[PDB]
Formats: sequence, structure tokens, C-alpha cells
Amino acid sequence: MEHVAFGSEDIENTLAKMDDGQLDGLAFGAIQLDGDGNILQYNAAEGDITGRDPKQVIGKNFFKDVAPCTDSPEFYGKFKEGVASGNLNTMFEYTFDYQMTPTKVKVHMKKALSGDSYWVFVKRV
Ligand SMILES: *C(=O)/C=C/c1ccc(O)cc1
Repeated sequence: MEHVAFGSEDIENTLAKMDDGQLDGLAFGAIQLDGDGNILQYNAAEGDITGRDPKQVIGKNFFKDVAPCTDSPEFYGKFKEGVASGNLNTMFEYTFDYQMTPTKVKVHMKKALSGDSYWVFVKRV
């Protein structure tokens, strides 16, 4: 395991040092998105929660292609306000239900350290 707690205050500093292999050792799901919502990184824990194959979803658009249930003011709307303003730090519960058993999760979205990149962190609740 790579020990990092979900919700930690300096999580973007800690994860800036990790390659794809180290991201797969986290205890929670982690997705890195660019400012258009395309998936740059997607770890093994996220694939275990959602059933998606991490290697196949890289390069797809999260809001248009992979996760249409997040195309809503409650999720995508918060993301796009964050990208526009250049700052984002929000945590909320949500249900993922597209082509899968509905699964309740806690989501934490936070701007990365790398300029136009954004994290989505996910844990079961
Ligand atoms: C709703 O369509 C949610 C889908 C989803 C959430 C998170 C993922 O990693 C993959 C699909």
C-alpha cells in the first residue's frame, strides 16, 4: 500500500510524486482529468469500484463518454466552475449508476499541482 488518507489536506503534493504504478497502491479511487474532462490517469482502486478497465479508459472524456451520470450541475457543473476559476476543492456524496449496479460513493475533487489538471478521488460509503 501507498499510505495516503482520503481527504488529506496536502494530498495534491503527495500525489505529485507518483507514477501510474504508485497510484495503483492507493486505498481509494483516483482519476486525473485535464481541463476538458479527458482522463489522464485512472487507478486500480477506481476500476475495482466501477468495473472499468483502467487502461482502456485513459484518453476518453469522463463526462461525455465514461460517466454520463456525472453530467449534472451537482458534479460536472462543479468541475467546470473549478476549471474556469482555477481553484477547486469540494467533497460530496454521489451515486454512480451507468451500466453498473448503483454504488454510493464519496467524491473529492481537487485541483492538482500540475497546471491544467484536476483530481477526482472516490471511496465507497
Ligand atoms: C455515472 O455514469 C458514473 C460513472 C462512472 C464513475 C466513475 C468511474 O470511474 C467510471 C464511471
